Amino acid sequence: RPTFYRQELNKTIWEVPERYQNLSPVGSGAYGSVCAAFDTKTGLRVAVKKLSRPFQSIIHAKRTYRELRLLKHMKHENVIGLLDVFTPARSLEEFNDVYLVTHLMGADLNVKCQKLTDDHVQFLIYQILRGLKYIHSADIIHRDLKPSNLAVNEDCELKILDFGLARYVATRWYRAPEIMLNWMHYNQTVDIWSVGCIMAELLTGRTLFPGTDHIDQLKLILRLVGTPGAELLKKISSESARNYIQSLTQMPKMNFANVFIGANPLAVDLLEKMLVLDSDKRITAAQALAHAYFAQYHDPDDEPVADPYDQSFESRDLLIDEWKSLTYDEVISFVPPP
Ligand SMILES: Cc1ccc(C(=O)NC2CC2)cc1NC(=O)c1ccc(-c2ccccc2Cl)s1
Repeated sequence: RPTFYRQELNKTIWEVPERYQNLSPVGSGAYGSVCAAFDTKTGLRVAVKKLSRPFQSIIHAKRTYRELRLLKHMKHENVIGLLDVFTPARSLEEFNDVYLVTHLMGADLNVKCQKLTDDHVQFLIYQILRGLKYIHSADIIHRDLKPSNLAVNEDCELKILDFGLARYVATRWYRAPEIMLNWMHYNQTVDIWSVGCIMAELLTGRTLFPGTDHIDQLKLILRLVGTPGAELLKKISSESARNYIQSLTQMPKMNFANVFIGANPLAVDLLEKMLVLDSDKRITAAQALAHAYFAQYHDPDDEPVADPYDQSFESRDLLIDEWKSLTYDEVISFVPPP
């Protein structure tokens, strides 16, 4: 067992191995606070997250297990990877805290100075889609993809954070309209809608759909893509969602070439394919990687998929101590990457 040391950060005690030095709070992460740290074993700058009350509720205990299982499985260059997982607990009976360690990277994609050049956008979006192809192949979706959960280093290398966890006092600028309207006729291309929103913002320097509330958000989306057509309306099972759509003014679809003036025509074409209201017609991550916009980056021989991922726990209703014991087993069996 390594030697641990205690300190107070964010009005709570952090107890970590001596290996992690100079803990500095860098704000909140998903379900916990994150500290930047120096890993003395590897010489790498890392992000250490202390999960908040991981086993103090059934929802928390199951999400703790969900997150650790996800992190232990996902092994891809454009997907955040688990460098370490630890607990100061010496036994299952004392197991109450979970800490997770990943690369820090340095910044996220989220005040703005300027637009990004076309090659910079190609590289960033390519990396996002390459990471999404991998995540989606494990039957995992982000569901809350946005600039703040895209971690980038000084060389513009990118890793997706906080996927597989999500399922009106906040802006939902990158959310697919089908998740917002609870249709709930949706698939993995909800993340492709978010990619489209991000790409558009990187190219123009402006938020594509900066809705002031849930109502205004949909209004801005429909102003660009047009109101749902007859083919799409037929596929909506929800009476509540269908009623909402009809109550809105009929908007024509805008030609994106007139919205993204001066942009690479191939970027405009890809945006048209990503920002389709009908999720059955929206481009997939794998299809988007093959689009001519990424000709300089695309390599079909190096866009890997995930190994089969056992997610059967998702259907289970277990007690807090059962989720805790399963999580503990995962912590003790963890093998760090080379
Ligand atoms: C430490 C950690 C643990 C789990 C997950 C995660 O993605 N979990 C779900 C997949 C299952 C992400 C992180 N990293 C982080 O949360 C951060 C890395 C870099 C961060 C950062 C901090 C400050 C400023 C900019 C950045 Cl990118 S935050």
